[PDB]
Amino acid sequence: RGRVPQIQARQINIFGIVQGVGFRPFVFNIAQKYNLKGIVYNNSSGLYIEVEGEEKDIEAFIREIKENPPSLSVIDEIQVREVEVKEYKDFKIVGSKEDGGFVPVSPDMGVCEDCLRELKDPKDRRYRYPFINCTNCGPRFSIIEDIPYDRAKTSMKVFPMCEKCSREYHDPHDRRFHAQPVACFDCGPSLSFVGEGCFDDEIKCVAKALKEGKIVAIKGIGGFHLAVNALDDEAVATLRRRKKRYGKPFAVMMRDVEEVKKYCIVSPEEERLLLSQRRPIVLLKKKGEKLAKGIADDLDTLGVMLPYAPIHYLLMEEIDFPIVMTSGNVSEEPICKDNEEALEKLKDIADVFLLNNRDIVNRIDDSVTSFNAGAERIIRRARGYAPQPILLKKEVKASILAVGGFYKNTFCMTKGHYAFISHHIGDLDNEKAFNYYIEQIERYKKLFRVDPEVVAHDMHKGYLSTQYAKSLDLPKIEVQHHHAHIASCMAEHNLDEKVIGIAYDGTGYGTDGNVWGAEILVCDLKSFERIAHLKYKPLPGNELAIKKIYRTALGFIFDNISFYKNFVEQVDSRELDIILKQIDRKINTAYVSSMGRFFDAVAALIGVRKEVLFEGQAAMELESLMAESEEYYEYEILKEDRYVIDPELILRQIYEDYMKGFEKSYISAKFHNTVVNFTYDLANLIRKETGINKVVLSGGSFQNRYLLRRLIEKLSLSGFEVYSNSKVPCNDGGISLGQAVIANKILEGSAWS
Ligand SMILES: Nc1ncnc2c1ncn2[C@@H]1O[C@H](COP(=O)(O)CP(=O)(O)OP(=O)(O)O)[C@@H](O)[C@H]1O
Ligand SMILES: Nc1ncnc2c1ncn2[C@@H]1O[C@H](COP(=O)(O)CP(=O)(O)O)[C@@H](O)[C@H]1O
Ligand SMILES: [Fe+3]
Ligand SMILES: [Mg+2]
Ligand SMILES: [Zn+2]
Ligand SMILES: [Zn+2]
Repeated sequence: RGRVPQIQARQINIFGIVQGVGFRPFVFNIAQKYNLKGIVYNNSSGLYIEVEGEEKDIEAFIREIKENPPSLSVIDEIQVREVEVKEYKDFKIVGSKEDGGFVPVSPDMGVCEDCLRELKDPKDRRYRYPFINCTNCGPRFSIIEDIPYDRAKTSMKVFPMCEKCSREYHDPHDRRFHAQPVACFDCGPSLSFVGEGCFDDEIKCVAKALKEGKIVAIKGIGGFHLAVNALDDEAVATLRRRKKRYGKPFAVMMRDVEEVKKYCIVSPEEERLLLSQRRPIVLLKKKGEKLAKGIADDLDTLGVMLPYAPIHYLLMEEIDFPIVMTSGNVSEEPICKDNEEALEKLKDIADVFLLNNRDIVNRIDDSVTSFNAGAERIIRRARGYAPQPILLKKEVKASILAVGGFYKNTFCMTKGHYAFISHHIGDLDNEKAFNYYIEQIERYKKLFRVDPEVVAHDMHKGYLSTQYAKSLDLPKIEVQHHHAHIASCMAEHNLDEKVIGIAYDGTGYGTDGNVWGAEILVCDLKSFERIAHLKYKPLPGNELAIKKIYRTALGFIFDNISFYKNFVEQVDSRELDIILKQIDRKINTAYVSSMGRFFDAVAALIGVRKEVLFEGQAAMELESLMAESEEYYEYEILKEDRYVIDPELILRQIYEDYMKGFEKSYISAKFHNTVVNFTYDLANLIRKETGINKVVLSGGSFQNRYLLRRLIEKLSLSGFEVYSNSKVPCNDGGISLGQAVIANKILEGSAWS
């Protein structure tokens, strides 16, 4: 009697990052709330739900999912179907099913506020538990072997739950209800300290070593890192000597935003990036108090991160100083991920070790990011970001592997509407880096069920990535480097039309046998036209000039030597003769149009540096010292087949300023403004010719905050719609995404079968 129940059934599939986020317990709880019966389980394509009940209750259930999905979920699609009623008697979370699809994998996540409260609560049984996590935080990618996500397919598979954790797991009122990684002191991983004898707890042993000025190798989420007191001058010097990493700045971990603000300017948008559970290193302008010498000498920025694992919060209560965190490897080798590996490879580097017995399946570096010109500008996309895919507007024609470049390598694999760009792999410069690259390609193919049908690669035949591409038994598409930079940005912004592409970087292989890197293109995703570039200058020695930048300067001034007397006289007389003869005789000489080399020529000419320890160092120092000015240098654009600007004419005025006694800061500002001004002028010329109003800025020179912001502002004020990289780097870390979407566009055209 009364209202007759009307029972309906719906099948619901949810796609995206929808596993390892506590979606199963969430669904269970809202299904109970709305008196629905049925089942939920992880399948190979995401999340599968069957619910039966009143239509009104099903609708409210769906609305709850849409309105407040789990915190770590990144839902891309929800499918809802009417199905027949089975007369389920209850609602249950059931076993996972492998049905042959594929599903995205969550990045590793920083400790949530609930776990942090429990960690610091002396009455909680997880008080000071170094591996505390829950459905809303902790390692994911780093410990996942396979999908559908479940404890048995993670390195927690060798840590069976104790009776207490199992009770929590099976208790619908517990916040760890069906939490796949649930563990505790009794059943979970443990720390292991190796050094000298210490009778204190492991974290305290680490704190003491750090206070004594020693180097600690710490097993973290993505691999090992080496730490020292960032206020300790000699400790930092010792770390640099032992790692053999002498120039590149060190990132530092600080306890909280309050501490960071003592050393850095922190905007609200930068504060948001720091505090994100993604927990990257964020590049921040220095202000106020100073860290030790040898952290970031001659730069105006510091790379800062906050604690991201429970061990960091524990360590922070024991020390009163920020710490260097640099990856645990000898310079130029992949980050160590295994205990045995670390103890062997870091034996002459670290003084003591903080190990643990939770296997790292997939090693991954810290991410490096920033906020500039109204958006996040990522530099190194790794822990906390990768392996989250870039969303494509349309499903792909077929799966493509894009092999990436040489510097800062990533590869990218497409499937469905995702571009799975890999985490940062590193400079593909040696056998160890290459072996690691190769293994990551195999692991991403397995993890995401990708079987590449076509391989995309750079035109540069010397990249190990290119050699790898050619080694495969697949059709190949070659992609010009600068075209790929522009396409990487187009991909993020769903652009698929001809844009004005400003591709500024150090070196990319051009189609005319020369080095490119200061190019203006008109391109879409399937072609490019080169419209403008810098007048080619000889670069004697090729790889030698990368680090001996006075050689780059000599190349830029080769045909007007007598003008730069003071500079040329500083070069050793015999070496000078040889360099000039080599240029003249075309011995080991490349011809370059390059914003990176232009920057190096300026830095050398005004005596910033004559030699550099790492690629781009001189350009970073030049940017860091710049003054506040609107002044700039005269330039000339000559139009023949293409528009060309001669950088040497600008170098003449720079050297004139230098001889007169102008401050380096002022000269740098004038130089930066000149590049902005001529680039703007070229863009306007091109718009007048073509009607094109979209401008894309990419290539590693746009890591320069000033160039990027000023050009975006100036172009925007003149009506352009301006785009630059945000989710992937404008440096070579982003190249694989551009290669992927270019090759994909070609596949769907008439010029491919
Ligand atoms: N102030 C700053 N500005 C720009 N980049 C910074 C920075 N501080 C740190 N970084 C970057 O953050 C990254 C930290 O990584 P590390 O592990 O310390 C060295 P790496 O580049 O991976 O090579 P290596 O491990 O082979 O020596 C480096 O690329 C470094 O240049
Ligand atoms: N702050 C900066 N200002 C100006 N140029 C920079 C800055 N940082 C890096 N660059 C330039 O960008 C280059 C890196 O460009 P990428 O596109 O990553 C590598 P490639 O030049 O091989 O294509 C560096 O070698 C340097 O020449
Ligand atoms: Fe590049
Ligand atoms: Mg490193
Ligand atoms: Zn948590
Ligand atoms: Zn337990």
